[PDB]
Amino acid sequence: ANRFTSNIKGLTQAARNANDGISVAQTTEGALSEINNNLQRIRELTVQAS
Amino acid sequence: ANRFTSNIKGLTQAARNANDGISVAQTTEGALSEINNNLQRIRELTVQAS
Repeated sequence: ANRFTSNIKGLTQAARNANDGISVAQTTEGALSEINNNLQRIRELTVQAS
Repeated sequence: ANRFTSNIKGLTQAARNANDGISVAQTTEGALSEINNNLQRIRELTVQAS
C-alpha cells in the first residue's frame, strides 16, 4: 500500500510537469507565429522593392 | 498554408508592379505621340520649302 501510494503521487507530480512543458511549447509557438507574421510581411514587400 | 499565403501576397504585389509597368508604357507612348506629330508635320511642310 505504501509503495502504491508513493507511485501514484509520483505520477500525479509528473502530470503537472508535463502540463508545464505544454505551456512552454504553446508560448514558444505563439512567439514563433508572431515572428512568422513579420517574415511574411517582409517577403511581401520585398517583391515591391524588387 | 504559410507557403500559400506567401505566394498569394507575392503574386498580388507582382500584379500591382505589372500595373505600374503598363502605366509607364502608356506614358512613354503618349510622349511618343507628340514627337510623331511634330515629325510628321515637318515632313509634310518640307515639300513647300522644296
